[PDB]
Amino acid sequence: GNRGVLKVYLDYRRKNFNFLHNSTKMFLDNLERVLIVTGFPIPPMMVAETDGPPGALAIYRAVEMLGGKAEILTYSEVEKALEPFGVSLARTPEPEDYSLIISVETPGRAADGRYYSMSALEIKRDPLDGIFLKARALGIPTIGVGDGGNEIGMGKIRELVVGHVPHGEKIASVVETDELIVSAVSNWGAYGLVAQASIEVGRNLLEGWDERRVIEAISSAGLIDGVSKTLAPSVDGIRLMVHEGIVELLKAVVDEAIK
Ligand SMILES: [Zn+2]
Ligand SMILES: [Zn+2]
Ligand SMILES: [Zn+2]
Ligand SMILES: [Zn+2]
Ligand SMILES: [Zn+2]
Ligand SMILES: [Zn+2]
Ligand SMILES: [Zn+2]
Ligand SMILES: [Zn+2]
Repeated sequence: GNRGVLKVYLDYRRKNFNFLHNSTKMFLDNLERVLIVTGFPIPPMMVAETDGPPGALAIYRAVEMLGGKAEILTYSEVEKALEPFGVSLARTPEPEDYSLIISVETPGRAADGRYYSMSALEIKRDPLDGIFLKARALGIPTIGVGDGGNEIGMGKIRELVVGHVPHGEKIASVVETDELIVSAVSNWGAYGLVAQASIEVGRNLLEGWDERRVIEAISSAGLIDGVSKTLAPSVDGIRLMVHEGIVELLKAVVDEAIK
């Protein structure tokens, strides 16, 4: 129940009614070698959180089911966490190397060049948005998912963030992405991408996704809850039940269309 981002969605979707469909389409048309990027350090521990990795993983799993290849660029602690899922890690990634670069909950620099958390605490850690500024310049397909306004891709709608989101002027990221997905919780944004791509392809790419398994797993591995900054199996302060609810609802929707 976060009011600012809810208002940014109404504004955004209102003028870009088809962002999810356009996003899903760019995705489906550039599967050859997809670089997926996640990991949001949380001040002051600067430890990544549970929002982002789950979604990146679902996209990765989906990219492979479709026949493409995916690698993940993220932080150390997330690699450990995502380790049980046998995910290919990116090694000295170069934009030129991919056909598409996605971002699920990743700090995007602000207008002042620095990085900030929803609480405007500066993030001090090596950035991961650079490759996006480069991807953009080269014209490589780029997609970004966020739920607050300080994530890579949110630069596409800074006016909206600055207007409805607390600390906006300072927090808002200037990094833009070709397509942008905004959702209450980024993971859910990635799941939407997968559900939309499922309807488009006629296969439910989300069938089998175990929300609970993944949250608990990565929470044990060390990834924290962004709001409680604790080690609870939750993402952005919402507990597993609601999250499973949304994933099960997305699955239902995918089927309804496919079948
Ligand atoms: Zn407005
Ligand atoms: Zn280059
Ligand atoms: Zn505040
Ligand atoms: Zn966020
Ligand atoms: Zn989040
Ligand atoms: Zn279509
Ligand atoms: Zn968060
Ligand atoms: Zn259920």
